Amino acid sequence: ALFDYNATGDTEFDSPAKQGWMQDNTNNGSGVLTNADGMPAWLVQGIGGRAQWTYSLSTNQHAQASSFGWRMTTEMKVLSGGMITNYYANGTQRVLPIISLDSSGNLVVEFEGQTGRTVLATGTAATEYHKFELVFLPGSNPSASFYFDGKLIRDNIQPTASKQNMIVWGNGSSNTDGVAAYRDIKFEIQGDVIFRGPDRIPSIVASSVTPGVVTAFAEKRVGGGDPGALSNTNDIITRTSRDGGITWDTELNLTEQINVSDEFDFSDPRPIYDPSSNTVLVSYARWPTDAAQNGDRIKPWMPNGIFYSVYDVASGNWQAPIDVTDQVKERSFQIAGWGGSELYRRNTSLNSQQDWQSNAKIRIVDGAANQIQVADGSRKYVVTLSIDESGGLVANLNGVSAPIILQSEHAKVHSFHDYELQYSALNHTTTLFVDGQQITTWAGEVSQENNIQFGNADAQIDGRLHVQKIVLTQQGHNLVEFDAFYLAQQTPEVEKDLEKLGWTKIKTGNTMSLYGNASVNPGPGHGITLTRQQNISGSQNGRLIYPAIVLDRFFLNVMSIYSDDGGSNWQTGSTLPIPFRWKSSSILETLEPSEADMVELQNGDLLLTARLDFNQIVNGVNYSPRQQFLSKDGGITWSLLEANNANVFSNISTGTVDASITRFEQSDGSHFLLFTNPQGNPAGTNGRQNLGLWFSFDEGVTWKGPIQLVNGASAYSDIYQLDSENAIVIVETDNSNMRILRMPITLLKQKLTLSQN
Ligand SMILES: [Ca+2]
Ligand SMILES: [Ca+2]
Repeated sequence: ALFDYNATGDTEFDSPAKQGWMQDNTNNGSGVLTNADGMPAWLVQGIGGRAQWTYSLSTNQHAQASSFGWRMTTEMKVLSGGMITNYYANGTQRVLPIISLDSSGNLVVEFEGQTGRTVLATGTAATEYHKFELVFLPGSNPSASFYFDGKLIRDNIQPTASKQNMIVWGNGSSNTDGVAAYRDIKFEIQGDVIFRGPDRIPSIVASSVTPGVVTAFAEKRVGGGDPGALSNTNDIITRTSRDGGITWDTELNLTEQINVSDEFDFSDPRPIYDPSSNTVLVSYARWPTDAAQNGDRIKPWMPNGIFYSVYDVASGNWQAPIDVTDQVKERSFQIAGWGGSELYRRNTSLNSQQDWQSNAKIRIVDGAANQIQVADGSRKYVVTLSIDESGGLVANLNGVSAPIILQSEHAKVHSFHDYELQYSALNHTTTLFVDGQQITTWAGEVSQENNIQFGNADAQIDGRLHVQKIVLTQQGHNLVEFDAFYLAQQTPEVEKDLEKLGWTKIKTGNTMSLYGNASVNPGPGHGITLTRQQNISGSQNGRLIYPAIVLDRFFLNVMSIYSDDGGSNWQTGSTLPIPFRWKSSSILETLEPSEADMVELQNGDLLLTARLDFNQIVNGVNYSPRQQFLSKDGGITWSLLEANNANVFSNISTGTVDASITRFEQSDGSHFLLFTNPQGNPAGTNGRQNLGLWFSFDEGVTWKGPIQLVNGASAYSDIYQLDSENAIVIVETDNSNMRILRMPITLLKQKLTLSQN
């Protein structure tokens, strides 16, 4: 909440007594509107009496002040004298900087109960107007810092005693003369609640093109609780604030339109701000009101999906939501030949002296020895697909010795591709066609196998493959035809068990195979738009991107869902590489990266923070409750940042929670990242208390100590640069209520950059 005064120029209303303040003078002590050379302001005249303006707050207001903090900002001109007292006080302590001119005319500072005197300016600057800032950070061991003109003067100001309770400005001594023109005075009590519990899961972003427009989101949870409860209906909500986050328009439910009968639950509003059209693009997930992610009760045949809504910042209108599940929710039969070998065979009766046609739509997620095999009694044709240590798709054909680069662009390296095999009886050979691309021709080994076969061969070679369709035709008739895409999405009634459908499952060691994708969830915070992709291979500038959560069936992981199209068309990248281990038969041990956030780094690389959801230790190697991953290709594939997990943040909370990360861009040119997360009430604990904020000046290699932002409940949070000096912050606190913080990153940064001895 704000409390200020300012020189409007007009008569009647430029009086602090108009702008809500109180008069508190003693004889001769006067005030008056001055406008020196067009400089409108309130002149305080503490000649032979005190002239000072007060303002009185409520108990709850001071509590809020103690919980989330405050900041005081004064733009004034000290004309003469001393005991210029601009400060705040609550019934038990105050912070009192005394602004005055020394016998030598220089403007100087001194703090109550604090040894030392500091010259602010000298010469004729000493009577110039200046910016004066008092900044208070809540803590068990609190403090405040004082800034003069964006520089930091004193820090660690220990609060002293009083029983005075109010905000005050002017000359506070009756016996000490002081004269000053105040062009502006601002008092801000931090966290105004914008969204109330049990609504949860906020995110936020700001316009850079229309300075001041901020857009916040959360989940309207009617009944409270995570999506999937028969006892709730969750929707998405927003609030915009055209003034930096001071006031906010009415709460808008973007979803009720979409969910007529409240048959669905929506979740995870992940918006992205797009500078070219100057729009917010929010993406969020839908689930049926009775099943979702939790307990993995969500099935590929329920209404899980992803939808977006576009907000026109220029005219403040919203466009009805658009569904894009199709483009981003894969439907396929999936085979994970990790620590196992899994194969599906269909015995066929192909007349090998006559022609035949083979078609399979396959996608290689990772590894090798995933393969397709046609055998017509006499001979065998085998295409072994595998991914390079360079991240390229390669093909080993049978009998052949030389592998064939199949794809270089990482994006194509992990996308679907129609592999065709054309058999010519005539000259007794076949040819390979990857999406119209005639590759090679060859005559595989001789056998007595009359087969159509696919899967992962070696039990000692890990690979994973996803099938969508398989067909085999001879002389104008389809012998075999399997469409995973179609069945995946079918209700249990529709028979999809390969075995029962005709195939022979052949598997050694442990594997896992499933139909389609159970659900996609965009994620908690905000998304970005990439701008440093020019020297990155195959990525582009203007890419809209965000790390979504995929639930295959049982295990959760994260992938990118992006748009090089500006947003009309969407893509999907590979999943995070996780270390796996079978503790026993049918007992798998891996991580499950969930709530995730990314920042585009200076060189173009992508930096991701992900929360580790069910089990964080694999092979005795502990993974904190959080891990970082890096992508050097625009978010197509990632690589784990070994030993870049929770521990990277001193004093972070050992609990598992959602955090946030962003880029902060200084007008002067410099930049860095801002990172939010709770700390726990005592030294790095498992508790959602005292949200902190780390920075990183070296591009996420390291981070610098958590500066505390809150004293109390701190949960999910999201941060985004408001303007050149500010970062607005949105968190969950008491009873999950979501509060707003307007941080001055430019000033706070300084509490970390100085070296003293
Ligand atoms: Ca529900
Ligand atoms: Ca987040």
